[PDB]
Amino acid sequence: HWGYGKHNGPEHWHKDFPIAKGERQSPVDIDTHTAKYDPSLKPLSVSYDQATSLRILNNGHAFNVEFDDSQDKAVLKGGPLDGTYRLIQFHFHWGSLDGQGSEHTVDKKKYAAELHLVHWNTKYGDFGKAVQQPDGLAVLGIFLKVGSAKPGLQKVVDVLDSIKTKGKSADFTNFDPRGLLPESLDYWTYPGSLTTPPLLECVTWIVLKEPISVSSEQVLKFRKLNFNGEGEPEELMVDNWRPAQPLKNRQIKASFK
Ligand SMILES: [Zn+2]
Repeated sequence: HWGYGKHNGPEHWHKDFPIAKGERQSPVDIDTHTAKYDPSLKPLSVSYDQATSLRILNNGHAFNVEFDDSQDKAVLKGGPLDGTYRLIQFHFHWGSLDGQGSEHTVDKKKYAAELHLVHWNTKYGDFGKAVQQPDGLAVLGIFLKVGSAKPGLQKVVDVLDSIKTKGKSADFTNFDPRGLLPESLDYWTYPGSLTTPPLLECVTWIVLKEPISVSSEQVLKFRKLNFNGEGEPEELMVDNWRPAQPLKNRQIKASFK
């Protein structure tokens, strides 16, 4: 099955998921000089004060912090979006080295990691229905660079020892995702896809201009996770990123000049 290795990595995904070669695949390189400022874009509305985190799970490809999405508790609105998108989970993609790890790139520059806060359009009733719709998901993408520690990330880092291997989960209540946000909510936006199989073309991507900084110790702890299950041969969970895909007939819009 699919993964990030030599024999099952992103270049192989199209054999099981032909949409991998589709018209609105993600991630992409954000060429900052050719992105178009759109003054009709609204400021993002990130309403996370009532967020209810539940658990953290190693799914064999990343780790997901999952939220109660049965009510409008943590929602994303505004920006390019119509309607209300509920936060369901966040996860990261990261590298084996500080110079790689992000999925989106900025003028071909790769960041050490990329955070994806995944939201679904409440008009579709549940996440499973939303992924079947062209406007079903909104993913807020935030780049991570290595520098000073991010205090709001530390509670995530400290639980990773409990979910080292695929299939492990741990309780993870009362986590506040506002501690993962940069100061500015300036963003680029474009229509795209899930970056992992099934690669469905259901995502309005909103990628923040301002990265967050995390410490070397914080990212090193990401790199100690395992793709494998307990008792299977150990393979470090690193480089779980898909490279940039062709932009094709899309224009990236910017909320800022
Ligand atoms: Zn992702």
